[PDB]
Amino acid sequence: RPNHTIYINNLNEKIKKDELKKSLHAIFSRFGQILDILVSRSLKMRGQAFVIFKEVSSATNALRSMQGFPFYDKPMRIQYAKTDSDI
RNA sequence: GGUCACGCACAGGGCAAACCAUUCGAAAGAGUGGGACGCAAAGCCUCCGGCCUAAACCAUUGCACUCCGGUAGGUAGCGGGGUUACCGAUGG
Ligand SMILES: Nc1nc2c(ncn2[C@@H]2O[C@@H]3COP(=O)(O)O[C@H]4[C@@H](O)[C@H](n5cnc6c(=O)[nH]c(N)nc65)O[C@@H]4COP(=O)(O)O[C@H]3[C@H]2O)c(=O)[nH]1
Ligand SMILES: [Mg+2]
Ligand SMILES: [Mg+2]
Ligand SMILES: [Mg+2]
Ligand SMILES: [Mg+2]
Repeated sequence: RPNHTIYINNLNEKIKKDELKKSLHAIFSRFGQILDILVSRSLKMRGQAFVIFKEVSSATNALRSMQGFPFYDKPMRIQYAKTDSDI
């Protein structure tokens, strides 16, 4: 189940792309090295985020310590992602 | 001369990009004033395609690393199409 990238769900869809990036970057940065944060506001990608950590241990700590977290008045739903391509 | 085209001019000229000031706007962008990159319809119109914006509303819980909700607004100086018009190369 565990993975380098975490998949963040049920996000407030009214927050702009670049404010959400910055807000996620300042929150999850303490858990470990963040490679990139994937956020877009298209129909299929609304309310969603992919936070990529350099190591799984930091991602597991990120997933468990902040699951169900109140974020812009919405519960954060964290599960693992399936395949981190990029490069 | 008319009409429909056309732009090698002539002639009166017309408009105004970027930038700046200011107003409106959530934004894209628009108005007004200065200002000219250009423009033979760079006059006018969102009917079709593209591009740009996302405040409100409706819809959407969606696994991405081409891009993509409806809607609403915008660009006519992004094309196409519609419409109106000045000059007239011994002009076609
Ligand atoms: N009266 C008239 N004359 C025409 C027309 N078409 C061509 N000409 C003549 O041909 C010249 C070159 O035209 P252009 O290559 O379209 O190049 C033009 C054009 O791009 C632009 N321009 C000038 N006036 C206008 C205008 O009222 N509307 C537009 N869209 N462009 C203009 O400036 C350039 C130079 O203009 P000019 O010194 O007048 O010089 C013009 C003019 O003498 C027309 O429909 N009516
Ligand atoms: Mg002249
Ligand atoms: Mg002016
Ligand atoms: Mg003409
Ligand atoms: Mg308009």
